[PDB]
Amino acid sequence: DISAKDLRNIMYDHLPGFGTAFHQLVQVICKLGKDSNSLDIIHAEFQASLAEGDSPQCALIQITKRVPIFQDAAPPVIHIRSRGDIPRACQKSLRPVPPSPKIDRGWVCVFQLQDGKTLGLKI
Ligand SMILES: Cc1ccc(N2C(=O)C(O)=C(C(=O)c3ccccc3)[C@@H]2c2cc(Br)cs2)cc1C(=O)O
Repeated sequence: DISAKDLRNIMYDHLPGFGTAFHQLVQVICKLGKDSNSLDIIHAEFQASLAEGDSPQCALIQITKRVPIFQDAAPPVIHIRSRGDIPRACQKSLRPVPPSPKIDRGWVCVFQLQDGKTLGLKI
């Protein structure tokens, strides 16, 4: 049975660069997937999408649209100390949080900084 660490590694092995917004999306898909016992269907959708010729980036997005735990779901909140805890390759993807962010519309997560600042990571 696939673990969350295993799934993260499989997905990472298909992504170019490191610490990009897509890497963070893998983290969120894996966390939310573990918590909803859905790692197997997520892995299956990921592989099916690649097998059809989709880019791995499109495969990750398709998961947010096809797997029901992500459908019309709010992005998870992740508490951090400062913007420095976010990878360099994510920095330009950080945005002010809109009123009703949804994962399946590209809002991967919401970082909540110690001093109260809040930033959404957008794909
Ligand atoms: C199954 C799983 C997947 C990923 C993680 N994460 C980590 O251990 C971790 O460090 C995660 C991050 O994405 C992260 C990114 C930047 C700064 C801090 C955390 C990341 C998180 C995803 C979400 Br949604 C909340 S934390 C944790 C778990 C877990 O079981 O604790």
